[PDB]
Amino acid sequence: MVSLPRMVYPQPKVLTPCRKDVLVVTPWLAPIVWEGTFNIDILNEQFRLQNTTIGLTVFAIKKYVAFLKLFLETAEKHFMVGHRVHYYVFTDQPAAVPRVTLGTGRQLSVLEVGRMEMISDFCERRFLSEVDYLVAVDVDMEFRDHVGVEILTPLFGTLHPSFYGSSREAFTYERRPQSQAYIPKDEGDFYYMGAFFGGSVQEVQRLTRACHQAMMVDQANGIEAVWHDESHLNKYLLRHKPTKVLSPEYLWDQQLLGWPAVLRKLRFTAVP
Amino acid sequence: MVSLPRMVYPQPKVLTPCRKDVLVVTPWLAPIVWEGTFNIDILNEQFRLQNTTIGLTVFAIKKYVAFLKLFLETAEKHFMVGHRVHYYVFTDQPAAVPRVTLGTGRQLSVLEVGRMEMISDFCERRFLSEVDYLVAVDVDMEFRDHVGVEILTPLFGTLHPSFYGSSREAFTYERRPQSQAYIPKDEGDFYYMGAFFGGSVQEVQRLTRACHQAMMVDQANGIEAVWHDESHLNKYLLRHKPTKVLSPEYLWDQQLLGWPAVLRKLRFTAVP
Repeated sequence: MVSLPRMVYPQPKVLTPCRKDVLVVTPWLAPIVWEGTFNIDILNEQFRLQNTTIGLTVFAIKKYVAFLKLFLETAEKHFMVGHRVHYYVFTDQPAAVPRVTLGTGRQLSVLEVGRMEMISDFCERRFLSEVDYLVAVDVDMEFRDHVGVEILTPLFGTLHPSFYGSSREAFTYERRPQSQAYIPKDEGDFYYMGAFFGGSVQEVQRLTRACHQAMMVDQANGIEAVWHDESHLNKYLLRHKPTKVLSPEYLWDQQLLGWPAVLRKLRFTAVP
Repeated sequence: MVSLPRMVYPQPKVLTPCRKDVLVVTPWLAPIVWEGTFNIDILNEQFRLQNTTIGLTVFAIKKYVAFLKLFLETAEKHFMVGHRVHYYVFTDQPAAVPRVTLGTGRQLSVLEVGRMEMISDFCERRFLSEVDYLVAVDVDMEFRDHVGVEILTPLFGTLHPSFYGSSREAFTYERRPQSQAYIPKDEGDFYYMGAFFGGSVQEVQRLTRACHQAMMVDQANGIEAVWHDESHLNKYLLRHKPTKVLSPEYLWDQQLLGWPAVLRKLRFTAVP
């Protein structure tokens, strides 16, 4: 709504593509986010002028509480820096949550538990009032480079690092027709990983509510989808196309997959 | 909101870009629409499921009423075919509007006049109720190929065919600091043409209301911007970035500019 200020930056040239090596837009005209496709300064302005608050939801259960210190400390270094961030840590051990020092405008809530349910059901009203966007990630990860407002959009998925070069026949979708998550062999755009997705609060409540109900249906029929909540996420994102797709720069494992030349940055990676 | 049906189409491959010759995304992550970037079948489904109505506004004044027959007849062949379309023809000669036969779900209103004002002021309430998107074009044009729902977005501009290969210093922006349309030599992404823009009703009313007020201010100071309403449009789109940019496939003149290889389709062109 509100007008951008004067800014100086390099002229985008229509006859010089920045990336020639990768697909940067999906067939339904959603950006695929790769280094070199965005000007972070333009994007930071747009989102700052809107006073954007980003929620990051993370689950730290049993032994996984050991990963929170490095998770949060690297998040403070690299995640949405300059913007308002609210961390929601779902844990069974509230007293084992490390004391991490947070930048200004950043806050942390510890929520005790006894996942798709948790985001959609219990914390329905709360998320609606406190944040503009919600991002859900796994805790056994660390930020290594910039992850910012370029990712933000009504609904996004992230390309699974094992499958970005594969044919759809190789994707590990649910292949049993009796599951709600069933996808035939001739369907599918991408294989999305369940460890990094988000969007606006409304699109995430919708997504998690849909996956939760479909998992309940599978449960009544005594069937469990091959990759659990990831299988249902892939089904949802097939039928409701994400408005941005994150490249595997946003979800990598260097130990297992090295560092191919297509990745100019490794932003968010598995912990040894 | 509503779910897409099963569809069969070629798998988008992340490591095979479709266009390597042109920029297909802006630095603020808006698609630039070129042939080969979109799957029209996916897009037609998304927009049909929403029951989308598109308004096309056109001004046919004095001698320009001579262009309406070819304009409307080629529009019936190529513009948003399969979707609900409402033409609004603003004219000083209602009786000279040709009788053109329209496809099902398509309608035409003739509105008498004595442009940025007309779209923003008089027809404020009307457009809000009747259509989801509004597109404004010049009448001295004809459709030669597909122009469809790929263009639709909250706010779009179109690249001026004379300037898509130019540096920003060459753009014919308003350069006098006394004009509201003033853009310094080191600012500017693109030169947008005033003959083809649109978006959702709300974003267009906003845009035309802003340009109208800025033109009134220039008028009080006895200044008229070098390219009139186009100068102000460029200023608005500098400060409020469009969410899609149309390539010069959507606005060409073959007589003046030929047919370079970058253009795989000429969709909407000047009349000899």
